Amino acid sequence: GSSGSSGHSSAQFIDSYICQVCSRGDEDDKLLFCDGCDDNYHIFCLLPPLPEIPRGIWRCPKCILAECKQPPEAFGFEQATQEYSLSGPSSG
Ligand SMILES: [Zn+2]
Ligand SMILES: [Zn+2]
Repeated sequence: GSSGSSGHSSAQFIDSYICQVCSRGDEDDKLLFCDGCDDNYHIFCLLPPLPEIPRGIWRCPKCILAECKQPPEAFGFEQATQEYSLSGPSSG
């Protein structure tokens, strides 16, 4: 029959990292993380490829090649990070 007003039961958990070029996992040991889409990319899958895991922040080509040159439909205000939980205002 019917119930009225539905749609409120969708759960999913993903705690794994799969490359976006070869679709592997055992290579996670050398998997990189993008600071925009949180993806997984190896050092021998990119182009040009990399020598090994980077130090600072590393980004993927799927994001850089997009932000680099985009059409007139992505102009506005930047995002705003969430507050910080330090637990301990002031100091004296
Ligand atoms: Zn790969
Ligand atoms: Zn990315």
